[PDB]
Amino acid sequence: GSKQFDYIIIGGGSAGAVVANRLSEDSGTSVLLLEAGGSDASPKFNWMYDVEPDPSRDGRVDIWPAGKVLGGGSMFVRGNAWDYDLWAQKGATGWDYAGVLPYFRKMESYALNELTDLWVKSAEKIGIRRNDDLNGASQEGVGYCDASQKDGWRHSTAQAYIRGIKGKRANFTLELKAFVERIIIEGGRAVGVRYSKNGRGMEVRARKGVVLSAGAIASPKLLLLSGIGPAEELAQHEIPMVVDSPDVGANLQEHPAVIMSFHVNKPLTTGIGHAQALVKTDDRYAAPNVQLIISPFKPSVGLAVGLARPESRGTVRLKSADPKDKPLINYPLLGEQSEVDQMVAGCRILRKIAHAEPFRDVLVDERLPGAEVESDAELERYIRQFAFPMYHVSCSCRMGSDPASVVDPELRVRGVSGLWVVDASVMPTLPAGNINASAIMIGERGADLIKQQAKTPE
Ligand SMILES: Cc1cc2nc3c(=O)[nH]c(=O)nc-3n(C[C@H](O)[C@H](O)[C@H](O)COP(=O)(O)OP(=O)(O)OC[C@H]3O[C@@H](n4cnc5c(N)ncnc54)[C@H](O)[C@@H]3O)c2cc1C
Repeated sequence: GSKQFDYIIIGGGSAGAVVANRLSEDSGTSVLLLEAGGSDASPKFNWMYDVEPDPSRDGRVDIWPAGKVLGGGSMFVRGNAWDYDLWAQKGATGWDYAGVLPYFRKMESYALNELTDLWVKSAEKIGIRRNDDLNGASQEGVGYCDASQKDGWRHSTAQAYIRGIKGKRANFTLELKAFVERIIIEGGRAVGVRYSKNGRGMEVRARKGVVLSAGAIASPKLLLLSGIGPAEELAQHEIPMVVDSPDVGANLQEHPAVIMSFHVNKPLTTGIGHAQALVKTDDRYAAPNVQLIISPFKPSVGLAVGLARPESRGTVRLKSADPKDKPLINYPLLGEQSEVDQMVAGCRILRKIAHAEPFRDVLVDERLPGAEVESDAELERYIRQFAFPMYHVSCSCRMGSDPASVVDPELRVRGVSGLWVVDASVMPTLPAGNINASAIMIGERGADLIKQQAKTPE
């Protein structure tokens, strides 16, 4: 621990790069950023986290990619106010829509066709209202993704936050290929970090504290390895318990989606195309529950049915006490029958749209699901077999006001001083969209919160 910094930030992804940039704005604040990856898929720049067999999909085992690269890789932020107001309703005081909107604006400050038209026209004919200003800060209805909306902003990538400081700020230091193994906690306070680099074990110290920005998979894992988590989990791996925190690694959420495809005469994995439709499958829903997307590039058109807000929940646990082991991840992509019902209902809407004029006037044949797949049970079969995750993993280190939450609304880990979690893991619920922008926004507001806490004693 010969080296001492004011703050140590674990993880240089979307949120962590923002925190590093913003906290080092103060000349007298030294900042160290530790990133397991390098600068500038494959194991070199992808974690390739294995997921346990999924009973909702006959034990199917998926591989979740996650950025292992400074900043990231693989824009516009149409804030859905229902999602952030839901956060505040679940205890994230100050993180309501009115609370995050200034930080989406700060992000904007920092940043300094015929087939799609045909699809949107067909949606309107079937009765899907066109999205416009009267909707407010919802994207309910059908609209074009590549457009500027009154409820949307512009933002930058995390690589823009790092480019402005790397080798330019004396109070900022960066260690790549640094695999953080444990947070060091002494006297109820996070005082440093142990990591390995180049085959050697290192330790470094923090004067003011540690910021855990490792993302929704690695952050809960790091908390567990540091003794912060459910007592049952910690004892099993004989990790001394520092904080009994019941929800570390709980509340894991991901977006499921499935592709429909049609040939015509005249990717979608992450869920952005030329046009989208946030629609309600029933009127019993308070917010649009299904997202329909079209990204039209023998020749075919690609459509997607995504579930805006998952009902299933997963877990992140340890495989062992060995820090280099990957986490144990459980997530039933379709664990609730209603999730399938909504996605089947989504598939039927996409059919109505394609069969309605004028898009029907360019239709040829349904290609991927199959025209013969018509019964609810036949569509459920197709969904269970071809559904996929959109890589929007979040919510594993829930912020809230209840004493069971992992962090309070100021992002402090309950039970420990000088320790924050600032990344997508703190989300109480997965928003319907703009995940990466939401994570950047969390870094923006989290940096302000940490700066505020530094003005006053803990
Ligand atoms: C392949 C892919 C494509 C995506 N596409 C989209 C898209 O089109 N649109 C969208 O809105 N969202 C997309 N997302 C989601 C978005 O990238 C994430 O929601 C967002 O990056 C989360 O930010 P984060 O800071 O929480 O975590 P991350 O961005 O994952 O940052 C965490 C960082 O911590 C590092 N780290 C982890 N463990 C350690 C450790 N032990 N020691 C040191 N460093 C460590 C990781 O290497 C990483 O750099 C995509 C995600 C993936 C994986």
